[PDB]
Amino acid sequence: RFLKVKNWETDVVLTDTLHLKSTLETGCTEHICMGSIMLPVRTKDQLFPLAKEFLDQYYSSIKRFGSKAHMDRLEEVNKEIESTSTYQLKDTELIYGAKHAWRNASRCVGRIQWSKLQVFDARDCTTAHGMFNYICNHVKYATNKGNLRSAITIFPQRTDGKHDFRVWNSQLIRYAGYKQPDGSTLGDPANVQFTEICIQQGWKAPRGRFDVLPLLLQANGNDPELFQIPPELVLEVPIRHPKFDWFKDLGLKWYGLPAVSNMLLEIGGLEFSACPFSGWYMGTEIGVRDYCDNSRYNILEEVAKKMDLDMRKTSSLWKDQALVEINIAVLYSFQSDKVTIVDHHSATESFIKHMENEYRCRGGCPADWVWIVPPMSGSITPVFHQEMLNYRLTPSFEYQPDPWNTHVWKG
Amino acid sequence: RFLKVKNWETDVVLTDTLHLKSTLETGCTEHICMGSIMLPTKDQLFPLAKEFLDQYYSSIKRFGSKAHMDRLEEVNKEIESTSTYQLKDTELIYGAKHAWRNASRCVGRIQWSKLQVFDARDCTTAHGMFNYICNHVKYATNKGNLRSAITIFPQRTDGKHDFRVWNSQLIRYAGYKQPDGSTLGDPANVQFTEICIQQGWKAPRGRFDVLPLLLQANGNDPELFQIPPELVLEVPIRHPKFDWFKDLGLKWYGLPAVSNMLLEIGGLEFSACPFSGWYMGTEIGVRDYCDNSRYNILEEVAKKMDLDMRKTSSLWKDQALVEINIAVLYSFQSDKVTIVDHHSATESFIKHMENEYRCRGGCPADWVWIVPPMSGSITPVFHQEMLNYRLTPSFEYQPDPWNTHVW
Ligand code: HEM
Ligand code: HEM
Ligand SMILES: C[C@H](O)[C@H](O)[C@H]1CNc2nc(N)[nH]c(=O)c2N1
Ligand SMILES: C[C@H](O)[C@H](O)[C@H]1CNc2nc(N)[nH]c(=O)c2N1
Ligand SMILES: CCSCC(=N)NCCC[C@H](N)C(=O)O
Ligand SMILES: CCSCC(=N)NCCC[C@H](N)C(=O)O
Ligand SMILES: [Zn+2]
Repeated sequence: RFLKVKNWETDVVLTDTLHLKSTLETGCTEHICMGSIMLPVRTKDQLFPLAKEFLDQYYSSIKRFGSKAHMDRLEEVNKEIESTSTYQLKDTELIYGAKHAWRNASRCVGRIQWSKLQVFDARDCTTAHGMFNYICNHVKYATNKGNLRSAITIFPQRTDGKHDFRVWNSQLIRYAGYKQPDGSTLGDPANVQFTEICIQQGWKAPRGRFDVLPLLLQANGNDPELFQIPPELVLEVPIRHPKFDWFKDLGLKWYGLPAVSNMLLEIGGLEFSACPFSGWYMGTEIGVRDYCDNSRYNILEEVAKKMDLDMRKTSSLWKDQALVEINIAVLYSFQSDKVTIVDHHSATESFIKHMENEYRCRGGCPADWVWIVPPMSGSITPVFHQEMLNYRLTPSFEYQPDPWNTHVWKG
Repeated sequence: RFLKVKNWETDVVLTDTLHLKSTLETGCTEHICMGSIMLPTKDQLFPLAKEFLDQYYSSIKRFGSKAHMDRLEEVNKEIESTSTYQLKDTELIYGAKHAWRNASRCVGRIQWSKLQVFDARDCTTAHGMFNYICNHVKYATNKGNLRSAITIFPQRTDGKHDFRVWNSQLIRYAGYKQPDGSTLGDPANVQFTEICIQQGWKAPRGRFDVLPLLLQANGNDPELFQIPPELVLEVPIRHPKFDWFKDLGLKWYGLPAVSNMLLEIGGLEFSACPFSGWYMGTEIGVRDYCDNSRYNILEEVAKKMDLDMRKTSSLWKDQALVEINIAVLYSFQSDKVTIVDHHSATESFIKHMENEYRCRGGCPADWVWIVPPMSGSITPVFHQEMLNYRLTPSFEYQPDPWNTHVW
């Protein structure tokens, strides 16, 4: 069964066969589309199919499908699962697995880079302090003094679900949020809850607008422990505008390294509950969302005021006009400081290229339109005009519940 | 089976129960989401009639009444005897208002109940259609204080006597492929323009030529008519601060009136049912003016503003996009022709969503279409989960007639 996607700017038609390899559900039925819904212990029995399917993919990719080495590996895993109920990935399989989770991440616009990923095998890790050292090295390697490099650190897999490694931070580097007695928020409102947890655990909050949160690290199902990332390892960029000299006086800055730390990596049925990964920002992530969401730093008003726009009526498009200048500022700042960043024209154009290549070479590219289209200027980016097919391939990055909701406290 | 939608900006959660009354299929499976694809007999008719009339009689709070049973019987007798049935005026108006109500791709639905329905089921010729259409245009334009309307021509019979408006909108600009190699006018209309010329239209060959209507009655060959020029309200585009903007020579029409869709009410098919509301500014400024395959004017505007077009990262496209849109709104407001900006329209739709959740148990909405093509996340709909499903009565796409019509 062939499926066709069309681009309404170019009339290019592509044909998807890869969707035939999807197994996981989408959330949609023949009767309902949930395309815009944000979030729509395994047995021996269920594990070996998942192992076998993964190893078959791995062996095809290395052109060793059906080989003695492929067959031995299958039997070895079968027998490992039979006697221990789980199995260990070879290093080569882990790397391949992590690259594929990224390749399959349908909400990621940066996927052209999927093949260049530094994998840090942290499976020998046993303690939170151990995790801290791994994460510091990941932060330093990936930051590379502004010349950012994609990387992922993979801590030991779930066993019985009572021994999970988890990073409680949603990103390795993020700013504290503080709810005040008067209902206002200081810092990042997205991070108030986790900030509170950090404080409760013993962190001494500076209580400013850009405090880098401590890492809250859980090893082997134990209670989590706090660590300050060395500040000299935390690369930040002060935000200024090329023509507006008052912009710097807003006091904005941002960190250079986006590193998602709250997701679950699934490879061959095995579950890697701590697997922080990082790439580099697309400018709109900061300038549109983190700065201009009403539930984030919400700076549209202050900027518009400083620009002396007509704010009496929405139809003067003041919000839209402030928005462009803020994003120009973010891109200008990062580039002036030689910290990697990609604008949304460049990133979406790169993605279209990657996506076509993927159709030719792989028979598809699952893509979530709702997520891939940038949150400003949607239709002047080629992705807006691009029909996409969204479906679930393994290996994959999954969401998982926040740990404070599930963790069994040891004391 | 009962479904939650969350707003991620406000944390308000609504519970959808309306999707269980869902009839048509979506394109999506449990395996694959097609949310971003643009186009994903007597025994058939009687359930469809029953379903609609049950909902109608429920709406005037007379469900299961004698008058309800009587009508079901009447319609049933009529279908068995004539293979079809006719809607009472009341059922037609309610059907039209509700097709708009169910239009999951329309952000303007807070207005759904204020709709003028012109019953044109007594029309028999293309000339009649032309008269009805002019009258719709004039009524809806209303010297710029636009008013929503639909004109409804006779329903499909044996499918060989369809009424069709061949135009995609009542009012559109022509598109011409030139010897040069470029396109003059609106590239989206190039093919339909050729059909006008081949049918006999005398094209003025300009950038903003209003197309002639190509009207088909009773399955006959379509015929050409020019809308009286004095009935087509248009707006010259100027910017409140860039005096040079006028020199681009841009204009647009005030009346957006979609003419190529099919209205389905209670299993009956109204294949000619032009309907109109009024524009959201981004439709013209972002899509019509800046789409690469439309008038594609970003480069020229950016050139006049003296932006650095050396690199994508100066956001010169984005800067010019905002200005082009400020000019559209400003020009329409200055001429007192109804227009709505994307902030105001999306805010309205959110209020409408809440109304429909609390009074109906849901509101089908297509997020891909609802979120404006500019500044998406600074409009509240961007943050609003939406469930998309298909309810009837409905507006539906249908194949262009030049592929269907046997001359
Ligand atoms: C190298 C440059 C990269 C760029 C420019 C990029 C771009 C993006 C953007 C803009 C998002 C959406 C962020 C949001 O809206 O919150 C995203 C999401 C995502 N990316 Fe990337 N990405 C890059 C690298 C990576 C890497 C290295 C991985 C993993 C190895 C990855 C996997 C993912 C996943 C799983 C998501 C979904 C996150 C979520 O759903 O919250 N990306 N990407
Ligand atoms: C009164 C003010 C109205 C506003 C502000 C409005 C807004 C919109 C917008 C922005 C779209 C998307 C159009 C596009 O992107 O091409 C749309 C589509 C649509 N609207 Fe409206 N609309 C209005 C009136 C109406 C009326 C009167 C009807 C029916 C009687 C209607 C039914 C529809 C339908 C069926 C679509 C989908 C058309 C398509 O798929 O191309 N709307 N509307
Ligand atoms: C409700 C809606 O799905 C939600 O706002 C989504 C829309 N698109 C997005 N796209 C990106 N890249 N990131 C997001 O957080 C979201 N949020
Ligand atoms: C492929 C994609 O569905 C297509 O570009 C859609 C996206 N969203 C849209 N939204 C609206 N309102 N109108 C459109 O024409 C489109 N086009
Ligand atoms: C970690 C791989 S994906 C890299 C990326 N470009 N975005 C990650 C999310 C960042 C978030 N939107 C923020 O603005 O903090
Ligand atoms: C007719 C009911 S919906 C009214 C509307 N606001 N738009 C309809 C489509 C117009 C198109 N997007 C254009 O830019 O011409
Ligand atoms: Zn779907």
